Amino acid sequence: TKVKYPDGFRSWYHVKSMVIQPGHPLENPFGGIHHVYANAEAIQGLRGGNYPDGAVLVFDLFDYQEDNHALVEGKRKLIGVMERDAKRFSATGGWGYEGFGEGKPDKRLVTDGGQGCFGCHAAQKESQYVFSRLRD
Amino acid sequence: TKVKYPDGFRSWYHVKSMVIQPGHPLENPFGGIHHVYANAEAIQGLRGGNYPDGAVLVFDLFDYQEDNHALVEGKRKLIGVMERDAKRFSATGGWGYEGFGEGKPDKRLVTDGGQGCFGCHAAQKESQYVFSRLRD
Ligand code: HEC
Ligand code: HEC
Ligand SMILES: [Zn+2]
Repeated sequence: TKVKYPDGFRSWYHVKSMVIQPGHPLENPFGGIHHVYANAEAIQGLRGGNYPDGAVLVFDLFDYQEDNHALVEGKRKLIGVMERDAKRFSATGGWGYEGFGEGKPDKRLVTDGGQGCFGCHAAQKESQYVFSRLRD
Repeated sequence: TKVKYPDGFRSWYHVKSMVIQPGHPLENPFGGIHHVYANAEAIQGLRGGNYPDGAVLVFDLFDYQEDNHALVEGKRKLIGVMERDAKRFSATGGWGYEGFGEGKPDKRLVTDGGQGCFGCHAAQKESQYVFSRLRD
């Protein structure tokens, strides 16, 4: 019933990035610069296949410092993790949702079995609960 | 003596990102959101190891759009490419410098043998002419 810490995700495919600045609706808790990573199984779904069990997507969130009109990556704030298991995570549409504070495996952030995460990602049911799109 | 287009670089290790906004000294021509990628040979050099011939670093530069206190990736502006060959690129410190407009292999940008690129990167001689640092 727990999402596994995605060891080695920094070596995975970089899907996209985005900056969430103060005033954004997602500033608490997702403000900063984030990078989306996908393991090989998640790439199958992002390409237009079905997401296989074992697909993992990671939302890697950094603080940033605005320094002379550059936004410079600071410390890692958290990672968000979506782990595909149609049976084990059936209550949240077949994705397990977890956060890790500072990307550390012992700093679990989700306290409601991922119902809040799922509530927002449910808007993307037609794209299998995933917002990010593959770009070249 | 030409730098090879770095085919498949989007599958490589994501080193770091930064956002360069108007007012920054580098806004022309490096304004936007950029992502740095490294092949396996360049990871050896970045890790504190030495850079083998065949190491490639890519500077992947996107225009960005402001969207309600988010900065969202737009069109690719260009890629910058550094290819390691201590002997073939000896005139520019053992790295070959090339730019590809919109990341297209047909739009090579560098006209002066990479002397302009090298003039800026030469400040980083002590880190083998590479600015980027590995992070977690
Ligand atoms: C809306 C109010 C959100 C809530 C609550 C959560 N997430 Fe989210 N997530 C959201 C958006 C708009 C995006 C896309 C960002 C982009 O760069 O386009 C995301 C993305 C993710 C990802 C990457 C995969 C994807 O769907 O694009 C993951 C792994 C992710 N989110 C996990 C996650 C977890 C674990 C949450 C509860 C702690 C969570 N999200 C809440 C919007 C929203
Ligand atoms: C100073 C005025 C620069 C000139 C001219 C060029 N580059 Fe550059 N480059 C610069 C900085 C400050 C950085 C680091 C950015 C960051 O996020 O930290 C870079 C980075 C690169 C990279 C990535 C590898 C590295 O050294 O970090 C590449 C592949 C790169 N630059 C290529 C490149 C080429 C091909 C240029 C001439 C067309 C060039 N750069 C000019 C600063 C400057
Ligand atoms: Zn506003």
